[PDB]
Amino acid sequence: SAVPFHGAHQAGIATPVQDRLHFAAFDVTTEDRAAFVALLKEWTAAARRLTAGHAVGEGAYGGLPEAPPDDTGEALGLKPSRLTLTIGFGPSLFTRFGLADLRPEALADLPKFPGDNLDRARSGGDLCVQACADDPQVAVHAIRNLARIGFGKVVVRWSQLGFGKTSSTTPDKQTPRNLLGFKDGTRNIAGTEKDRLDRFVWAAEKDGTPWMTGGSYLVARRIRMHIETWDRASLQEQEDVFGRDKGEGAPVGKAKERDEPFLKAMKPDAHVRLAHPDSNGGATLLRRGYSFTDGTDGLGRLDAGLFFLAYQRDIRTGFVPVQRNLATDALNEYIQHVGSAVFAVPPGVRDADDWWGSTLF
Amino acid sequence: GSAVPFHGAHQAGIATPVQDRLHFAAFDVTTEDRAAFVALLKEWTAAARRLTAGHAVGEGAYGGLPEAPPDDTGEALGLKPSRLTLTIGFGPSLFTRFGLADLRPEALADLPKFPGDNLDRARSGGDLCVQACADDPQVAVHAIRNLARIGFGKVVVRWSQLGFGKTSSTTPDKQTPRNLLGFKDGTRNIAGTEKDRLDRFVWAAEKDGTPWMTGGSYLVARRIRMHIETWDRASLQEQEDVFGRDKGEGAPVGKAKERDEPFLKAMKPDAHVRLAHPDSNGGATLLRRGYSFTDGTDGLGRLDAGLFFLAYQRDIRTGFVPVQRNLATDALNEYIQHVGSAVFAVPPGVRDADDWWGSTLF
Ligand code: HEM
Ligand code: HEM
Repeated sequence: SAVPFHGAHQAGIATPVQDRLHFAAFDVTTEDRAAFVALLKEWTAAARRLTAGHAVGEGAYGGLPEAPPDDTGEALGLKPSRLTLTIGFGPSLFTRFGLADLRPEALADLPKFPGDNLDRARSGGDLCVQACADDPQVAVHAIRNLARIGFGKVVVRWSQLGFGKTSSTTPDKQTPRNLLGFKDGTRNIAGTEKDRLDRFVWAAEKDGTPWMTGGSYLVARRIRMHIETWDRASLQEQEDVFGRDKGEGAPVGKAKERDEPFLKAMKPDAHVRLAHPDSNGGATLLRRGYSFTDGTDGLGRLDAGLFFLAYQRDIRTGFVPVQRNLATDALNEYIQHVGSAVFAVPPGVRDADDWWGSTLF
Repeated sequence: GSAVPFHGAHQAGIATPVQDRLHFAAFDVTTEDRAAFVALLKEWTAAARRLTAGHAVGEGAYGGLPEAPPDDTGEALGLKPSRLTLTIGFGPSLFTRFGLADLRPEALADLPKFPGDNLDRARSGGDLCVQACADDPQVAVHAIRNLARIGFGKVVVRWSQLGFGKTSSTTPDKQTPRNLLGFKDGTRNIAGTEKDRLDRFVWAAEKDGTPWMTGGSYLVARRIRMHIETWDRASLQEQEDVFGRDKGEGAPVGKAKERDEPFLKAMKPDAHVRLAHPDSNGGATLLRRGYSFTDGTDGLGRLDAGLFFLAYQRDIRTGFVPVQRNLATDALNEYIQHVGSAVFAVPPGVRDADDWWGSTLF
């Protein structure tokens, strides 16, 4: 029902994947380092309250009638709902407060990729807060109240709601399906694999940026799907695009979902074949994305897709090589990357006296 | 995660307990052939019988001929019914087609202009709607997508709205949810058990004038933006004064418990509850069934929030209209703006496996 907030790492990376997401990117409006550190301490205090299911500050009610309540109160009577709050720092943060020389080399700018159609307004950001929870209202209340506490020092640049499984009805051992109808997450880094997390996910001291030890690097891509076009493709076209069948999710030529793929039996530009670590010099990612459906655009079409989130030890050796190899993905016919951001996710809050970003500031 | 029965005298999705998630879509008709449109309705009813039971539509999501697109798009495979309901409604503009003019109900009244209205015509109106409600948002999206797919060439989606969480209740024995202003929403609604109150206030009767609508209801949808920056800097007392209930318990002002009956004379003259209460409105009573929404930022550094308000009633002219007219002086108006609007006639229920949506009209 709750996920511990303190740790060597921030929660919400290797911890069990919750049903819902509210991702927000913030821009910083203050030039004052001290004022920003002050806000980081205030946010951390609020995150401790929120992730334990408590109201922020002195509560949603019961205070002085002539003061506004410390907490906006729409999460009253709800449970912690496995809420995790994960903060990250964008490269543009490091142009402020004199931090230019503290930017990790692993926090690399993404190249432009063939087919990119990035909306400037829904890309970038000085920092982000990833709020995951099984109840969407818990997640929204967290973002709503952190933005309020930070008003004057940060504004919300863009925000994305997402959903995965609904746990109260779907088995825990069942792979969820993306909105193309295919199981998603079969061959992924699991939070139980401590050795693969150390190798592929967590920043280490010898990687070159000490304040980032125990952190990770996050890539966010908002990927629209062309739903109506996908849905007119033959069942055989859809399965050819991925290299797995739609019903079971088994790699072509095998019968069970978790059978290891034979890549030579897949089409040369199949998505699994091009994404697999064997085709990328061993490059392996922790995917932790969520589906989205925002409504319908001006042409009647479903505004829906995958809010892709990948964690890795170094952007230069994780996301970049794999996405580069997708240049000829048969999937590119049906998707468009329309938003993008990268963030350095600092190490965990170690105890009650620690705070978000203490190793950097 | 069980199924809600699809057949009945009335459509499910109204007196039914309010499910966690909403996906509501409005459709414009693009065919002149009434025979084709009836065929659509029959095919949509068949799909909905599968969908509400947790089955894939048509011949399924896989296993068919490799070279054909599958009948069902597949993303609900292995999910339970999740209490899915599908409720269809007919807009006033529909009756300009297929020779239906003489059949448009009197109780399908167009809404007048209300003060403060800033309505977007792109997210308003619609020849018909489908309200998909479920506890699993993938289940709801899958149902809308597959209905639209089946209707390609005969209908198109005009506008849609997802509600990420409910702000209404038809089950007073369960916890009342809160809206994004932080107040419980749904305390004094109509309960799906109050059969006599639903007959009097919700279900259309034969005597009312339009025989094909007997057993149906009428739907008012209003998309309402909330000024959360303005709200969130108001004092606790201002917020409580605006509604007439306290924030914590949600009790009428002066009383201890959420479900104690309000004493209206103790509320401000412009309090929302005081002005909305049936006693202030000649007995006018509504079934509220709305959902909260957030659609990103506003581009100005703030979250965008609102309430997708849905009211069912026996007659728009004696339900939503008089109550909304009485909210002209509502203190809540300082914090909200109506920006989308639509009315629909919700026909009677699909009686059995041989019946179909709209059969009593067509
Ligand atoms: C709409 C966008 C995408 C969809 C629908 C999608 C879907 C899938 C599916 C169905 C699988 C097979 C099941 C699984 O192992 O999870 C898969 C595998 C994978 N995908 Fe994607 N994908 C998308 C974009 C991306 C992107 C942008 C990347 C990285 C840049 C990526 C990297 C991977 C990786 C590493 C695997 C595991 C391959 C393996 O080791 O077998 N995917 N994806
Ligand atoms: C964002 C817009 C609105 C918000 C936040 C809101 C909120 C509330 C709240 C907090 C209550 C008290 C608890 C309850 O009994 O449900 C309430 C009651 C009520 N509201 Fe609203 N409301 C909104 C719009 C409307 C509109 C547009 C109407 C009708 C046109 C309406 C009609 C009513 C009615 C009939 C009651 C029950 C009063 C009673 O019988 O005691 N509300 N509303």
